[PDB]
Amino acid sequence: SSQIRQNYSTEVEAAVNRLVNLYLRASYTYLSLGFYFDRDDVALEGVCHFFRELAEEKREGAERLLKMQNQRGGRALFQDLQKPSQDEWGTTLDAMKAAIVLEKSLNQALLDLHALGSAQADPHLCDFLESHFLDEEVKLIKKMGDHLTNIQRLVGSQAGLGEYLFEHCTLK
Amino acid sequence: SSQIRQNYSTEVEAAVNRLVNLYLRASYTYLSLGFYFDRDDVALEGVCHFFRELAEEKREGAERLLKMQNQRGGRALFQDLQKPSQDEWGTTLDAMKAAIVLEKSLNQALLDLHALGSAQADPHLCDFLESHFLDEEVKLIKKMGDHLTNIQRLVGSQAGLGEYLFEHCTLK
Amino acid sequence: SSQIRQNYSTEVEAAVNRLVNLYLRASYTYLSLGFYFDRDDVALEGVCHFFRELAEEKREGAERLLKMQNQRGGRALFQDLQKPSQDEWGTTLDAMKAAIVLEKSLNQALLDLHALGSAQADPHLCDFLESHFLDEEVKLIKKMGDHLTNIQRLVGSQAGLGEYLFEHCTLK
Amino acid sequence: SSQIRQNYSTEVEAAVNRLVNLYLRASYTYLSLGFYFDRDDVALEGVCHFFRELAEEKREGAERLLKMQNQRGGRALFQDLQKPSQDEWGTTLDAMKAAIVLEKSLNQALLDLHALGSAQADPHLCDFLESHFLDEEVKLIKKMGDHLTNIQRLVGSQAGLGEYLFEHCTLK
Amino acid sequence: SSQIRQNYSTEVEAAVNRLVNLYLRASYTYLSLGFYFDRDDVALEGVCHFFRELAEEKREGAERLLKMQNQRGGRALFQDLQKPSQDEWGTTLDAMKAAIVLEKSLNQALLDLHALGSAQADPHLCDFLESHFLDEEVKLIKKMGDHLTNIQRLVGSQAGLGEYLFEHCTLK
Amino acid sequence: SSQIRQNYSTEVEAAVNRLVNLYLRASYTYLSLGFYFDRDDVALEGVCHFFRELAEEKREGAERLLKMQNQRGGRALFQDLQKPSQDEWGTTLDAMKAAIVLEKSLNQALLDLHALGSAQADPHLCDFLESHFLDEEVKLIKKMGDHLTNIQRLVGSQAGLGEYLFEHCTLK
Ligand SMILES: [Au+]
Ligand SMILES: [Au+]
Ligand SMILES: [Au+]
Ligand SMILES: [Au+]
Ligand SMILES: [Au+]
Ligand SMILES: [Au+]
Ligand SMILES: [Au+]
Ligand SMILES: [Au+]
Ligand SMILES: [Au+]
Ligand SMILES: [Au+]
Ligand SMILES: [Au+]
Ligand SMILES: [Au+]
Repeated sequence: SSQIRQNYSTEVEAAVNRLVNLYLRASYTYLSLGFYFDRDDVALEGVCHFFRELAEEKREGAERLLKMQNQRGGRALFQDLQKPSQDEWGTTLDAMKAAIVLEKSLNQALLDLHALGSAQADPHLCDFLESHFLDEEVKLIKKMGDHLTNIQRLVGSQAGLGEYLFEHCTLK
Repeated sequence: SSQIRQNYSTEVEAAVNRLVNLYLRASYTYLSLGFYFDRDDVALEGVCHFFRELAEEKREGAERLLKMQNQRGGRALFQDLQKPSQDEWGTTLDAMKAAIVLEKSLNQALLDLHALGSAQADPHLCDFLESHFLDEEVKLIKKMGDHLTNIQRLVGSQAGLGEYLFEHCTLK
Repeated sequence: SSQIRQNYSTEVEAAVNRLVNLYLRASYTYLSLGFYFDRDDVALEGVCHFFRELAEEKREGAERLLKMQNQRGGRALFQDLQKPSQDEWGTTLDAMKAAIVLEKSLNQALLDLHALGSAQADPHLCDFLESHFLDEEVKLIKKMGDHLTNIQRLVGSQAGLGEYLFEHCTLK
Repeated sequence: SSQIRQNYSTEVEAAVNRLVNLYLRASYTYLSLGFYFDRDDVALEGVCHFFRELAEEKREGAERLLKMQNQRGGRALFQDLQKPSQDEWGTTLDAMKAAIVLEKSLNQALLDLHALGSAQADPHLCDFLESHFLDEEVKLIKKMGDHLTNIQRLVGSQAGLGEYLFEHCTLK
Repeated sequence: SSQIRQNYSTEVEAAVNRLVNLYLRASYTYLSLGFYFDRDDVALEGVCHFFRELAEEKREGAERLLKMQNQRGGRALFQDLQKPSQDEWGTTLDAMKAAIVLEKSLNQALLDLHALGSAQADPHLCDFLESHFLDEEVKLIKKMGDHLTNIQRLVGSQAGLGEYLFEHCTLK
Repeated sequence: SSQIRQNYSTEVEAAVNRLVNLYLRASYTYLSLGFYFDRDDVALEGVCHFFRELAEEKREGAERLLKMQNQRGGRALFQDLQKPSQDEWGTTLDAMKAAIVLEKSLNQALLDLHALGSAQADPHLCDFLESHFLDEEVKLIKKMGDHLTNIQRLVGSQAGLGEYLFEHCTLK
């Protein structure tokens, strides 16, 4: 029986705890992605850094959700964090494809929780997601889509490689 | 068949991966401890901060182990991260008692892995633990022991409270 | 047969060497006091620091006496330094009571050596003690007396605790 | 009959002198590698610089061993420095493969001397190697392994070239 | 029954307390050496300063051992500090010879305690000695050996004096 | 068949490679000289530094010759570096006498290679030696000659010692 809780449904409280788990799982996935690219037999430092930075972003997302949970008088509950879906992550392309799948899953969970807060007439929750998460996900998915296009361009062809280099070295 | 691996036994490689899991589990435990103390019905911000800072230290420990794993040509393998042993953590005293138990478990795992690296004649591993982990654990356990003593002093008695305050307010 | 010695009696020379021993013994006592309060099961850092600072002051006193011994053409002679009277020092109150006893012993030895230098018509020695030691001891004994009063106030009672806090937190 | 020598076996003294020779030989090898890449018909300035910097590192390693030899009261003895194994060093790939072989040889000699100092109960020697040499070798071998992977990627294929460029030009 | 003590044998605890006594005794010896050289009939200020600086180093060594004792949950125990072996210390040469004997005794006690911590599988203790004491002793013994050589050179002969002066006044 | 080589005889190319060997051998000799003077039973730090600085100068000379070899389109070839002529180097005087012998040998090799480049009508080589090596050797041999004179003065006599000191301490 919380002294602060107001207009905060048990349904949202539970879904927030699930979303925390999903974000921490995503962080874990990215930690694994990051260290795979740091292997001596893989050795793509920029790819390693890109994923390790995402591990930190997803951890921060979970912590913001947990802070919000307490701000509303809900109770943080933590579950098993499942290990990432793969032990080795293939090429940059394979990894960036797995990343964009992961981000779309998070984005859909965000959208689901928003629809829940809408249905529960919880405008604080709706604003919280909109202001801290929904655009962050859109921007990130756009960037990953950009990357997948450039990765494919570069691995694909003479014409692709040349277009990339002209953009990178002349239009710089 | 790694191009860099030299004097790095499969036994150590595996134990390093287990130790990563233990550190990440400890980080998770501390995240849970931290957010428990941020609850409105608990509200000890300094205790929250103490534990959240430890969550970050234990995460950093795991990342240093993972970096080292790749430096030696071993292969990082990640497992399920089990949820913390409790959902609610009681008083500051209960929490600090659970923390020192956790730290002793980590310290013993460190000591076990050191004895393994000794037995495997792996001086790089031995030096790595000594230089980055063994003293950090001793210092932290000493600080927690200090804390448990002061917590007990303060909750215990008139005489205890007064000794604490004289130290804190006059000998300042 | 010293080329510099003038108006410096063998009685004073010997008493200076004894006083050096007493100061070094006091330093030793305070080193022991300091480290007792740094124990994890004692853990009063401010008390530890107060005593370790006194260990250094008493060492400096001995060195000033030794410098003076050579300035007058006397010969420094060192004896066994007896271990402190206790291995464990009890409460802050017990320790501060033992400290003020120790300081009074030093102060009386100073006063005795002054009376000796008076009787020997040795105004340099008399001035040396007055200017470097006698007021230092008075100031320190006053501070310790202040402390004993506040320690007793704080451990003693509700009324005592409250008077202390008002002084410390409002009249600040 | 040295006035300083303590706990320093003739076996270690001799092995230190051998290790000095090995380091100076490695320096010589790298000098040769460096100047090969500065030839007008080779002309890879970055490769030249990479090897000349290693020549200087290996020289510094020998000088640190020689300083330590005198610190322990051993006697530096110098032998013929054999010329490098090749007069011409092939491609960047051939050269980086020869470099990592050389580094593994040094690393194994370090490990052998550590095992010797262990067997001789010479903790100063063990600490010296650990603190100045063992991690330096691990880090360097990891970097060379990284390089071999990227060299092979780049010389190998369209897909390899593109992965490298995306890492280098976009994830920059 | 200490709340922090882990992997810290009674044998090491006791030997640490003995080593503290040895360091404090060495400090005492150096205090005596220092003041002997400040006598008007000796008057070698640089020699006085060299020894008084060593008195302070050996005191600091004891305090570091005592801090470590508490960090591990051991209990500092202090004994009688025996007076130095001599009341007068002869020439610079005699004094520097007594100093290097003293340092070798400390170094051997360090090595003995290291072998003990090895036998007790106490890697924290081993690392502590290696990182704070073993190299400090080697460096100091090397410097004293250097000094003994130069002292003997200078007191010995015309040729010795001239070699010293050329080094000091021209190669400066 | 070099694309840059012009007016660069095989005779000069070979002699340059020999001169590189001689310079590196001289560097090696000086490394040995330097560390001999750092022995605790020798302990002339200024003499050690003088020789170690020369080791670095002779290494730099070899590298400048190697750079020049490639600039002209010749091919660097390295041979065995023979160990120095002595393992122990005697007094400062003995060492400075061996140094000036070594320098005269280098100077004569320089002069021989200059006469060769003259005979081959190779003005670039002639200018290179003149501008980077011939005066450096003259200046160094003059300084060593100065030193030998002062060493002999100082070890020799009362009158010699006094002349040196007046120059050093008054005319300063
Ligand atoms: Au809403
Ligand atoms: Au909405
Ligand atoms: Au080891
Ligand atoms: Au070890
Ligand atoms: Au007087
Ligand atoms: Au008086
Ligand atoms: Au060892
Ligand atoms: Au070792
Ligand atoms: Au150990
Ligand atoms: Au050890
Ligand atoms: Au010419
Ligand atoms: Au010419």
